[PDB]
Amino acid sequence: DPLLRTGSVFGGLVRDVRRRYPHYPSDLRDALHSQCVAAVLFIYFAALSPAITFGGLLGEKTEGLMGVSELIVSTAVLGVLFSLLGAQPLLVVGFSGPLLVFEEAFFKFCRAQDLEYLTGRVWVGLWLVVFVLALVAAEGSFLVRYISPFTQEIFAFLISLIFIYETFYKLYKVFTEHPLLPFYPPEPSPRNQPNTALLSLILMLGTFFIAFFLRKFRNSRFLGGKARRIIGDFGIPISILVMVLVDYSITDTYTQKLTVPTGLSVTSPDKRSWFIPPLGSARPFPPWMMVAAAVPALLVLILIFMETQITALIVSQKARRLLKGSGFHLDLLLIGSLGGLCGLFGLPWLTAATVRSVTHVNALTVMRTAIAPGDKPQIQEVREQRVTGVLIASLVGLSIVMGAVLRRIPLAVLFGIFLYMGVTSLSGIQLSQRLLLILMPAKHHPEQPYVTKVKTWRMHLFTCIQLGCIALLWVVKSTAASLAFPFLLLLTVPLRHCLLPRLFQDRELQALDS
Amino acid sequence: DPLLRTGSVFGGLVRDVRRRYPHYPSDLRDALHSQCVAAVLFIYFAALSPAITFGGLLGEKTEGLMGVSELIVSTAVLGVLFSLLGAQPLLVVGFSGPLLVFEEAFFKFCRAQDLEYLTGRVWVGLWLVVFVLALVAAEGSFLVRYISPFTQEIFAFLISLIFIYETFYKLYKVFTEHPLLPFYPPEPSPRNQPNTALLSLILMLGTFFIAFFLRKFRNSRFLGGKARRIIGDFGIPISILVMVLVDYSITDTYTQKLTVPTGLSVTSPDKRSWFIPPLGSARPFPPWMMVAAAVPALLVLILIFMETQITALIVSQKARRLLKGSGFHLDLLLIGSLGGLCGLFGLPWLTAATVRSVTHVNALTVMRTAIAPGDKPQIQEVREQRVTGVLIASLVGLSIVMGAVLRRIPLAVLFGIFLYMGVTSLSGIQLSQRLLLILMPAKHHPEQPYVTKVKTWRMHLFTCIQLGCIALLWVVKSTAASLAFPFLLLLTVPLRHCLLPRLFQDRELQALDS
Repeated sequence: DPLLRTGSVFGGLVRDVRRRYPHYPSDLRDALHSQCVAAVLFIYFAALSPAITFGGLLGEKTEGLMGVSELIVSTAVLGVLFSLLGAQPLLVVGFSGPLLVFEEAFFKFCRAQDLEYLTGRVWVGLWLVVFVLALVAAEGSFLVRYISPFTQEIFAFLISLIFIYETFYKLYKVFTEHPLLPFYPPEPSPRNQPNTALLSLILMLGTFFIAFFLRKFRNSRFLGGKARRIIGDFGIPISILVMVLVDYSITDTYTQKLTVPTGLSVTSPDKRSWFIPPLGSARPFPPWMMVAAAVPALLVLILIFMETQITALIVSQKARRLLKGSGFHLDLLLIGSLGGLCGLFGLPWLTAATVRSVTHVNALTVMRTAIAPGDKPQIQEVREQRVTGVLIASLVGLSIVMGAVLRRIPLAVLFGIFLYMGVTSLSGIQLSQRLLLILMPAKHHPEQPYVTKVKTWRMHLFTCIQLGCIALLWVVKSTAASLAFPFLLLLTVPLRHCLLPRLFQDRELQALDS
Repeated sequence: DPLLRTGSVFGGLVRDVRRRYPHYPSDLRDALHSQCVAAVLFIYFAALSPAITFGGLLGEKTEGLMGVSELIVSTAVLGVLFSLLGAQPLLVVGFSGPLLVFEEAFFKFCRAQDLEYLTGRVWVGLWLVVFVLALVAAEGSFLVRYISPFTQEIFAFLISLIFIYETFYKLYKVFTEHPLLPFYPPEPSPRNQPNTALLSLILMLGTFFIAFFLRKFRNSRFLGGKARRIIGDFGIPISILVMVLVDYSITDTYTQKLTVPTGLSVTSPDKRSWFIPPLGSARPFPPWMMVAAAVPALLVLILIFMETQITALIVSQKARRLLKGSGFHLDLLLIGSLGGLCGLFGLPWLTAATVRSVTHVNALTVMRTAIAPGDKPQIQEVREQRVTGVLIASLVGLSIVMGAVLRRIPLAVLFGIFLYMGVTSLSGIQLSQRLLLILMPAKHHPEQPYVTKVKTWRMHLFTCIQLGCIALLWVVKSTAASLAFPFLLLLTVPLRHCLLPRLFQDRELQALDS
């Protein structure tokens, strides 16, 4: 019962510490295996590229005040600290879309009022630190017990759908940069090149299909058990290596490659330094802004709390076989304090990444070798350790000095990898199966508890409601009112507790929503 | 059984006629279904393109004496006649590689000795007619009873392997014609074009994968039974239509398309006419060649007999549920007489086509709708009729006036179709399963009669022997001694009946070989 209220100050935190910290030698010792290396290699590429993409976007939005080097430094430091001191070291911290929305809105507001951007960020971070400390000291992390699987499925489905859409849009942009023309006259990024878009499509699809086939090969009957396990563990590194070698063989055509800034330097050395004075560098900071920086701190707190807590709820479900424990108090305090303190040095804030954390958990899941003939395998265990997170964060930080190796890797391979992650993440969602049940004939539905106890037309209404919520949230995100997306999602918690009982019966809701 | 020796002249022929001809109204009536249209559409493209390819090759080899129009006329006429009067109307007649080898060798010999090519062909055809009549009159089509599944499996495996290899070589030649260059300076088929090779690869792979996925969709669990069964039948027409539309959408890039000669005319109107005088046109034909034309007639007879009889043996196996009967005497007489008479008009000879006939049988197989959960579907029936063969032959003959529609179809779609046919044809061979059993561990082998009654190391020696025979036949075929290919295959019939019993026992041979 980690969500019970004790009535003492900092009670949940000491309970989490006493529950988790004794397992520390076990956490260090469980990492001696071959699956950990494959997980590290997969998640390193899964985590590095969004840093580069969002760093480029942030540098475009904030006129070079924050770029790629700042985001890389923040990701590395926060990831290392969270993995070392966290109660759930299987979570991956990183940047996200709502954070970018908040940063661009705050930059516009600061430029409108003739204020320094980084000083406002400093005071916002300090207010956020105060708010997180006050919330944790009041054991306020028990409200998570009101977050039903309704909102969890909605959140996971929306996030994975957006991930897949963005990957496809990135692929499409190549075809507009490099169109297929009749004549290519002979001649600062290259533009209007021949054989560039089609090769990119081929590389992306090849990587995706090789990874998917190698994943299917694990449950087959060919070869020995050990060879099957080893090949199944290393499917994605093998796909990446094969497609990179294939692309390297063709040396006549232009393809875009990974570019990482060289050296540990601030993006604009003339405009700013690594430390931001809290009282002002060029002008004195007005006290009224220092007082009034609380509202953006409240928005950031709501965003971070929602994302981190929903990710921790999804990751630690009972069907996923998590044993060492879960922390709903220590993780929030760690993330809030580190994010608030990051404002002093002009680094962006971070939160727990959902798809990356789910993929990290999946890459360490060990299934039963004694697969029943013609039956889906069941989860045997999950490897719990702290080495993988520290290694991934260290590699992300160290990528600055390894630009030479990273320069040989095309982006279409990573597009295929991201497609694989997005497609795989949607298979652990019950809404996915309840959506597949729409196509099957009414006599073909399986024996799940939501099938026997509910009529079909009363099971499809729940799915329609969830899909309507997902569509409305996507529409809200796409328009100019995206800054209110974290709030609207939290509005689906009253709906399941005040309105759904008025339509459904308690017995139906017990089986459908569980 | 139809393979017994009655002891009377023409006994087998009258037995075949009396067994098969009473079913004629049922043969005409069984064609009223939707599956027949899909089979016609698939096999029409499967049969038309080899006519064009071999017509081009023959026109190259024979210096324009025989080309594409002659091959099309021969295919149409012989197919219509065989389908109308045959005892096994599920066989498809057409040109093949050994026939091309024979024509090239005979042209070289006629050129060396200063003889007319077409008059020699005329006398060869007459001798072939005489030989076939003499062979059928002595009920000599009973030796087929000595052809064990050893030879049948070897033949089928070799033919399908060669088919797949030729498709891949065609794609490679497409790439070599249009290399990937850095600069494409603007300047008789087009050469050195941009975006042509990669688009061809994409079209081929897309067609193959769409067809394969739609074939898998048949045994699925979604939608109604009627929709599933309609979509499963029309998978290949749907693939072709989708990829043709996709290729038509892109109007910037060059792709090669189907080219069919216009009009019913001889390839070289100056050199020859439609009728070849048997006594000589420009010079008198020496009588010594008229006598000595028997040896090439013997070679052609051996080739046609071997190919047709092995194809009929493979098609009419007991596992395929053939009910209306089989023809081993009428088919040989029909093919031999028509081929021999074709020499008078300067048209090439024909034989039964193995992959095309197997594909034609597969396209008309109906499985049980009551598929057991997690079980292989069972063959319910095969639709026997004569309408499909007549329609396919008529369409092949009529493709001369339909060049406008045919000119909008790229060749990469057909490459994907041929890959699908070749891959599908190798799944009905027991050697394929016995070759897959090498990879599996010895404890996962199935309960087939060749697994329980034979030791594991004793059933791999049989597979190694068969594979060695296949490799030796391929090597012999590729070299300059290819004219001896039909003989060497017939040398595998003594091997099973004279040397194999000296190593294996009666029980092992009975279990391994049917």
